[PDB]
Amino acid sequence: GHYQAEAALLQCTADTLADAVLITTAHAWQHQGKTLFISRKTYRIDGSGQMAITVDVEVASDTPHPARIGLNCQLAQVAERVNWLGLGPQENYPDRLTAACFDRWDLPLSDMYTPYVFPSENGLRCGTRELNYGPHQWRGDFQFNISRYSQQQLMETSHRHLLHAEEGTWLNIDGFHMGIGGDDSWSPSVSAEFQLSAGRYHYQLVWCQK
Amino acid sequence: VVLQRRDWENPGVTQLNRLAAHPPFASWRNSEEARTDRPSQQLRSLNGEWRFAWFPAPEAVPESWLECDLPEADTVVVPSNWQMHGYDAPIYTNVTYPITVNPPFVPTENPTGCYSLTFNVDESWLQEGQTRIIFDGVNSAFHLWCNGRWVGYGQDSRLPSEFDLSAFLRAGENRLAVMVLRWSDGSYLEDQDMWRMSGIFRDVSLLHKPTTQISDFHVATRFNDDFSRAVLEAEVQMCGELRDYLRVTVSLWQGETQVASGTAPFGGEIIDERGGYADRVTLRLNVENPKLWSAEIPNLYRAVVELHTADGTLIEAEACDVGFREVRIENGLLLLNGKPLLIRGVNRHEHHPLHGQVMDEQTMVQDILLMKQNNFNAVRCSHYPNHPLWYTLCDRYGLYVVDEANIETHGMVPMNRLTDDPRWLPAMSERVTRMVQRDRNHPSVIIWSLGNESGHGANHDALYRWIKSVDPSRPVQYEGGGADTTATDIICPMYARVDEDQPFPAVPKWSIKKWLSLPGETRPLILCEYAHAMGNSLGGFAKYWQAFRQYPRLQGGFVWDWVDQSLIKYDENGNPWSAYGGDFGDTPNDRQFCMNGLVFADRTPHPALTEAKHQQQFFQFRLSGQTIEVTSEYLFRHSDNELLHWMVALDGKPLASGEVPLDVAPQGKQLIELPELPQPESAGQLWLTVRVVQPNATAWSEAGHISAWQQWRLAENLSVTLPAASHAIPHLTTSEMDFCIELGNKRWQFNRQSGFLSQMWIGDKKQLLTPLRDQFTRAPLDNDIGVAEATRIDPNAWVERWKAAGHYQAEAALLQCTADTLADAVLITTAHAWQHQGKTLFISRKTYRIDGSGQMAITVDVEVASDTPHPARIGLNCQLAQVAERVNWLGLGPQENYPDRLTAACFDRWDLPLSDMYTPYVFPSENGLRCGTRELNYGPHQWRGDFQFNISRYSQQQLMETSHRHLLHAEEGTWLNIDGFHMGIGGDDSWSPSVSAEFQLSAGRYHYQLVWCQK
Ligand SMILES: CC(C)S[C@@H]1O[C@H](CO)[C@H](O)[C@H](O)[C@H]1O
Ligand SMILES: [Mg+2]
Ligand SMILES: [Mg+2]
Ligand code: NA
Ligand code: NA
Ligand code: NA
Ligand code: NA
Ligand code: NA
Repeated sequence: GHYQAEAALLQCTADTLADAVLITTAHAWQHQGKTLFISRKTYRIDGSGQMAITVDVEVASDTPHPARIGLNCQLAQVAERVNWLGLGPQENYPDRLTAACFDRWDLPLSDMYTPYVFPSENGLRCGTRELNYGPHQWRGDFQFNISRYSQQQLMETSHRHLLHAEEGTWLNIDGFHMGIGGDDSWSPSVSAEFQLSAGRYHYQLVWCQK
Repeated sequence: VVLQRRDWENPGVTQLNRLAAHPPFASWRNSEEARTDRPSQQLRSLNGEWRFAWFPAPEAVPESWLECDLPEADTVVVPSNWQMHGYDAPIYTNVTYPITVNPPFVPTENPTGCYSLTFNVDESWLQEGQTRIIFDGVNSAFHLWCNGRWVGYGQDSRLPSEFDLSAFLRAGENRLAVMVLRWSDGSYLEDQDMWRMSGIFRDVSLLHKPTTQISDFHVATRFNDDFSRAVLEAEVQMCGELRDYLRVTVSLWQGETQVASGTAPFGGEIIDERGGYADRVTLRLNVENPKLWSAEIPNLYRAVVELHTADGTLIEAEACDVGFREVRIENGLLLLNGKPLLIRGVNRHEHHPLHGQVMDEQTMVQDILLMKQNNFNAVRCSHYPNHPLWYTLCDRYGLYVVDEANIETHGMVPMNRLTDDPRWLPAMSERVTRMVQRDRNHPSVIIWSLGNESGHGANHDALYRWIKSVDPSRPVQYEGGGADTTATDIICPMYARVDEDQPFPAVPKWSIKKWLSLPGETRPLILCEYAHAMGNSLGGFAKYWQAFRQYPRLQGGFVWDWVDQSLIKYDENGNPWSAYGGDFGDTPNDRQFCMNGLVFADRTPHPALTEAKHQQQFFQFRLSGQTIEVTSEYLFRHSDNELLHWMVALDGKPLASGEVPLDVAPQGKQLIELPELPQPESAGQLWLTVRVVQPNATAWSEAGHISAWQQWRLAENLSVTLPAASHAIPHLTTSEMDFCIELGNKRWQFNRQSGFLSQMWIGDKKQLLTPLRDQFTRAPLDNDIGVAEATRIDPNAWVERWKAAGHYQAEAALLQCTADTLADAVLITTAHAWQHQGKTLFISRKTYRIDGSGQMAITVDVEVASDTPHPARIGLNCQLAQVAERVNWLGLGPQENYPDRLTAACFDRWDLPLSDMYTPYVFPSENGLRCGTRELNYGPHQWRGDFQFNISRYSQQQLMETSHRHLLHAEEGTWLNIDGFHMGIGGDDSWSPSVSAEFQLSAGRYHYQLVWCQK
């Protein structure tokens, strides 16, 4: 039920600190009475206008290891360039990132999408410490992809020529992403060390305007 | 003559007047006594009280000593090492010879043990036949006199030296004088890594043989292809007068049942142009469906060899245990009885903390039972032939033995300097040939070894071929000169790693997986030494066993080693303590390197022994749905003394359990389907534990013995229910110097200058003696330390890297300390930098959240500079004010376990006395860690999270600063170390870094969270 699991809110609080506002949230994803994941977050917005997002995820040990532990949203902005400090410039995944180099990369948005004839998850860049898109900046240690196509649309389209640019830009920022495998393509081929099996995951992001 | 000839400085003289070597003799004059292996009237022990005087050199020994007792002599027990009686110092050196390397010469100051015995001989022994004396082991060389008359001389410390005393003895009282030299030319071939001791350290005996006698016998067993048929072949040689009426009968018995018998007169088949052996005969006995010998089922027959006359008068009988087994290498695999072995082996030195190198039956039995109880099936005699009883015990209890010649020349430069030299071939040959002649009839002996750490020389090639020629029944191995030379049937490296190459010049240690498939290589690979168990070690032991099971030609190895070579010393209070190298004034020495055991010298297990047991299990398990698949790794036996216990528990709370009989054929499978388990009440992780239990007692185990176990995570129910909101609210009291939190009778004190929680109160009582601070270091384990390189200690060693980077000196700089009041909690936020000479090593960022329920949630985020050596641990430490009797935890246990040594540990609720949370390694270090811990309880405290911890009355600082465990003193309160992350311990070897990459703390950023609360 990973594709059908609905978020259930367990907690949502706001606190005022000496120099910041703190939002604390907790969610559970369930399918047929079974809790798959729990997500606990704090958002800390300070006087510099930077939102520090802290995320702790619990994954039920008996659920199939998830494909990613991350956040997504559709941004209103469509900018021409994507600029990042991390592994690049080409698409790279946790078990396919040896060729990528850590540096400052700057590409047109279209280059952040790989036009696989059969549409799928694509365009990820790993080991990224800073992402810049339009007025936004994200900082941390994450994996991301950025395109005009939702995961939902990539999931529902059989050929690439049938894809349509959606309004704005879909951003996927992952603390963790599962390997892609490929030893063969007719059985599970992602090696144990590239499966998301730790049970407890932690990542932190900073969202700001620069 | 004796002082003039200096036979102890001449490698061409290894003995004088010594009798030929042979299998164990008892010279029974009764066949039934021979059959039942009862005592023989013709084999007397001379062990007991002897007279002894120590001298600094053989020149200092008075001539009068030959004729009568020296008044200044003491009465001492023999067998003994004279170092153990305090006459001089035992010396611990590993590689470097304890004497100047100047072969064949030894120091002029050469400790000399003067032994003597006044003993009686029956007149009947002298009126007929031959009376010989047998010295099972004398270290290192000796001259022998009897009644003032010189008899002979002997070398090789580890094989019996026999002399004919018939012409020397008188009826009634006689006196032996034995002059034992500590050093001889023999010493150059005896450079094993062990205490250097000396004396008559094995049994002394008198054997009476008739004049017409069995002088040798060899027993071989050959089989057809399916082992349903065997021929036992016995070659028997006589000495004395040949007469036509002489006969030899060889009978074979299975218990009380005679299986076969054959009689012939003397006279062997034509051998060459000159005829055959008139003084030999070979008997061949047919055996249908023989019960085969193995370590799994040590089936033994008894062979009795009778020398007799035609009319039926017995002259004498000799005898041995026969094991019907075939050892062969075929298609690159070592086979026993047609089946590929998997050697679960250990190296074992003959060591006793009190008696030094003297062995006794009780100790030997204790060792074997402990070995078998821990899933060992094999032992290597490192690095010499053993006390003769060892092989009898291995025959009967079932262990595969590698018999090893007493030749080690480790300290030569280069290592093969003597073994490549034809002048040393004679001395070397005797150590090999006389071992084979003694031990060739033991079924437990399955492999011959040419010695240890003596490079590869042409003398090895000669002696390798000599063995293949005289005994085709057993493979020959030898590790020297690169582990895969022409002198070995088996690739037998020491401390070759699983996946990592160590490409040393000339003698590389390839990864074992890679070694097998090197171009042209076909041989089986069995490590003669691996998993160096020095102190807190056996990290990565699981990695060897995964490879052993996966690769057919990786057929296992021998752990280094069985037992810590510590010795007992006594202080002023007369209290015994465990001593290592240097502790006797011995210098140069190699300190604690004599202690590499899976057990302490008194045979108490180290925690690593349980990891060995688990990894060497003879049953493999898989879980699919509700089905458990049990695979037998036994080659010969069915599981006819086994049942499976299973148990399902929710975070330690038993929910369901049961037992199933195991009926698995060798190498076979059994499917066991678990019944539908009741639905669990609450949130938590269900855990399945299986154990294989032996209901019946055996020769080597007691009823209820657990031989195998495995665990799996079953279903997990994540807690979604919010905790009931506590009405109480904590108050923040701000000072210039302190942030203080109060909740009823509870106070938390945060020092605003240091940035740490400096104190906690429950009413009047202080909780802490030292503040709660980050810790990134550990008291170094032996594996962290390594060895001295030369001009300095090896800079590659972990401890050296940590010291150089300033890890042990790093001082916390406070970057931020702030307090905040929340809706229902107080939040303390801190940041620290650890710096050394301007360099920031670690940054720790923390939040402490204290809520109305009285719980403190600590969140720790650590940055580790990528260019600092990877830290030993990421955690917290403090000294608790309280000392409590019990320690209770939900996590991996019950024994000490580390990230690369935790497979043996089980997840459950464990409760131990506090003293059991400390491992008393003779050389103190970080110890007693337990991993995968979700909850820890100690007195009034409870910690929850996902952490590793140790808890003891010793600080890391004290452990780090103390050379010996007996010098440790319990500090006030209790030191607690709670780690989010702990580096592996390694141990593939203990003289270079050996922690695998996946167990190094190299991620750069680390997160962990704890909840501290009262219980
Ligand atoms: C220290 C190494 C260079 S030699 C190393 O020493 C060990 C110490 O227990 C063992 O004696 C090994 O057999 C030997 O190879
Ligand atoms: Mg000599
Ligand atoms: Mg050595
Ligand atoms: Na698709
Ligand atoms: Na194997
Ligand atoms: Na050693
Ligand atoms: Na059974
Ligand atoms: Na120490």
